[PDB]
Amino acid sequence: DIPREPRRIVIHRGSTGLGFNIVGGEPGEGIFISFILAGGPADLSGELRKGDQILSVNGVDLRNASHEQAAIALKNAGQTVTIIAQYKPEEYSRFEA
Repeated sequence: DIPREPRRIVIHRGSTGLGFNIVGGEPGEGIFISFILAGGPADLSGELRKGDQILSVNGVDLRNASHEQAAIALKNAGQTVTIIAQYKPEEYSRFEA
């Protein structure tokens, strides 16, 4: 199974951006991966999972980021991005209808 400790992942921005969607809310609710595009930069890696919490991007802490703050940071992270992710499906589940 997938590790539950934080994991360092590197994504190369492409035509589809980073190739995943995030869900979140107000600061403190957390930033979670809600969708990964097949064949996109985040699938290619085989490392990221729906339900991963994004703890940081290129050293920018996103633990208490709002959805809007995380979206900005991800878009301004550049062409190559270091994501530190931690698999948290139980916390992610509350966002998924």
